[PDB]
Amino acid sequence: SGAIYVGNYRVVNRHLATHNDWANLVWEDSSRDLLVSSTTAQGCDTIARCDCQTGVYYCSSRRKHYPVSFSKPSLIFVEASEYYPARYQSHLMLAVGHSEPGDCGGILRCQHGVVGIVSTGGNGLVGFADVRDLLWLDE
Ligand SMILES: Cn1ncc2ccc(CN3C[C@H](C(N)=O)CCC3=O)cc21
Ligand SMILES: [Zn+2]
Repeated sequence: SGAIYVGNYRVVNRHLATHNDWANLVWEDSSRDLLVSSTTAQGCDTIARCDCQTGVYYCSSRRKHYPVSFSKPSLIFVEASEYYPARYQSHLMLAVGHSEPGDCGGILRCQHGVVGIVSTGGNGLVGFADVRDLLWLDE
């Protein structure tokens, strides 16, 4: 689990969105595993606006943060789960590192701020849903 709080927005994995997230829906994209809902309180997370390929992510299944190199956001084939059939997930970045399904929502951050959240994995590769292109999160 995990979320990003910026301005009057909450960014979560679409497959983990609650009834309250769907009742206050701003934007969602099944192909990216992202959903953004509105909040009453102001969030103070900083979103990165960059092309970094190195950062640190939080892994809840290890209670640890790991430094990784990661690919640029791209269209990657993702195997079926209980939440989606097999499909291409867009704006996804991979890194060599540990993750389990319950790690979704862990934040990946670079020197400039929040880059994305854990969304996919397996075989020693962790995948992050990028949020750096969502320029509207900041206004
Ligand atoms: C984060 N992670 N680490 C290992 C692993 C193994 C399997 C999965 C399967 N999966 C992928 C889904 C998607 N984004 O298409 C989101 C929900 C989900 O359980 C995720 C995994
Ligand atoms: Zn950066």
